[PDB]
Amino acid sequence: ELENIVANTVLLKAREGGGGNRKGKSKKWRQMLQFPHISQCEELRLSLERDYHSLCERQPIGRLLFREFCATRPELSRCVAFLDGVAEYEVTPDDKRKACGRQLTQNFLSHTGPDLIPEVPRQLVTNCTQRLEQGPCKDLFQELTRLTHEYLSVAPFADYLDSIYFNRFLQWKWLERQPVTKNTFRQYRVLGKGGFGEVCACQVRATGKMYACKKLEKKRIKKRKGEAMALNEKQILEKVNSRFVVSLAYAYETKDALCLVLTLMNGGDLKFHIYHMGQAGFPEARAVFYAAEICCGLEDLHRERIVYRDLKPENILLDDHGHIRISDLGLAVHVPEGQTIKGRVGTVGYMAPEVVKNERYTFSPDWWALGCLLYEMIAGQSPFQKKIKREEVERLVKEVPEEYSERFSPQARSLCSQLLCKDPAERLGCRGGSAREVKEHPLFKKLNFKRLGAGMLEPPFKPDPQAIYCKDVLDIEQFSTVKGVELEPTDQDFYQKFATGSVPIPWQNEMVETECFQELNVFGLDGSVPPDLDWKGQPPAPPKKGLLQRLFS
Ligand SMILES: NC(=O)c1cn([C@@H]2O[C@H](CO)[C@@H](O)[C@H]2O)c2ncnc(N)c12
Repeated sequence: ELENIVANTVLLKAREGGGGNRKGKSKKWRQMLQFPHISQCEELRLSLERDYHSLCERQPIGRLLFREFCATRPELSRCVAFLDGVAEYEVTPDDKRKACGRQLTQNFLSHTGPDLIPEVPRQLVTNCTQRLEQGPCKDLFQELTRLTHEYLSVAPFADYLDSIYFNRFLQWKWLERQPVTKNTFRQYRVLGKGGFGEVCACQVRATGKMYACKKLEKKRIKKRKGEAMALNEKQILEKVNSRFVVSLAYAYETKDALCLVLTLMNGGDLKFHIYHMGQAGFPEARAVFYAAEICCGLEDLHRERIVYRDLKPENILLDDHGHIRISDLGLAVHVPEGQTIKGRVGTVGYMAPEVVKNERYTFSPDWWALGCLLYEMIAGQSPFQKKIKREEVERLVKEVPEEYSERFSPQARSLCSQLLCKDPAERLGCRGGSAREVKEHPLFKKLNFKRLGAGMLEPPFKPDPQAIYCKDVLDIEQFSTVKGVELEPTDQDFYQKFATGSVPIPWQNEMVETECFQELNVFGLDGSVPPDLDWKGQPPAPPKKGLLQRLFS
């Protein structure tokens, strides 16, 4: 049991700060992130669609590079400042808002000073001054915002595309397109057993950022014919850019497995925190908070027409600051507009009635599971689970109503009840309010949801950073690595479909978070001090005074 203590101390060190000044970065990272030749970018230039929204808004490095570009020209720079102001303004609370709102009005709409855009209609200016002072609303400046973006997205965009800044962007992009492999990362101790493989911590060598690596063993996939499940979780996480769903940064392959590299949630899973963390369950305030986050998560997925179908403690995880994110989306699936889907899938205990009955549905099942979970967090026990068998529990779900203890408050009961209403058409969330009607339950008196979704609300429990919230290494399952299955050409075509490489938005973020972008992107400072002697070894006209003093006394 040296192995246990070893692996644990390693991981915690990586989580601490790698090896000194370089924050986990390999000593040869600059080499690893060496830009390519400009000629090496043309093929790529052509590939990239000229899309304002993609190149200047969605893609953080791309956005930075544009912003940086706009700094070179004051008429632009000031636009960017304006948009910045409004984005802040819109998230500034009621009492402080008008105070903040005037500063903008006075700065960017002074009728004596220079114009904001080349053609700003005067009538549109007077309206704001008026509309503001009486009732400062959230969509106050939408008129100007819209015009500003319409301005930038045409000429300044074109001018940028045709500037050095874009050449830089192309290079940055070239790097993200470079193939990802085993060798990109450092591996650490495993943190769990998935359906199809291990799930261990890991680190990007070049950048030192920590990720979780969900391994899916190539063989175990073919045996269980879970090709759909694997590609599905990928394609889904690839698309979802939610604050409450583990984001995917890389998809690659090895000899033995396909990997998904995912946000690393150091606070561990809610299953651990409910059971193996002192007395079972959480206080009300706490249980509620998570239910509210998990709710926002579901809102996020649903809004992208995705039903999750596997909410449960195992698959909710906690981050460094004690916030949560949904995970394991193998069972998730898209729900086309105006349609319904049937699929008897999930975990025994958390599948709602209509799923168990093998009926058609849209999003009902998730709101059920939120109920189950919100129950389980207060109660300290699954509402339908000592070992029991499958058929018994399903009966328990389909017919018997839930059984409460006295930990539940008055309103705490009603919510779980309404979520565990067995009639899906009458269930909370499914009546025709979506998340809104669940958010509006009085149990969430105290939480401003607008803020929670912006991650501005502090949770009631910050994890201990020095703690590792899961089992030790040898105290973990390991199913029979079954032989009797050869990998064949048909599988290679699929692996090609899966092993995409680095996910743009996350990847780009990684570089900015690890100061790799700033450190490497900038150009003109290093080795720029105009030199003491010209090429032929003679001083300039006139010579540098610091050399003369150094050459004599
Ligand atoms: N796929 C994932 O997102 C993760 C799975 N685990 C662990 O592996 C188990 C598999 O559900 C969980 O209970 C966690 O202990 C994780 N641990 C930390 N961060 C993550 N992103 C995951």
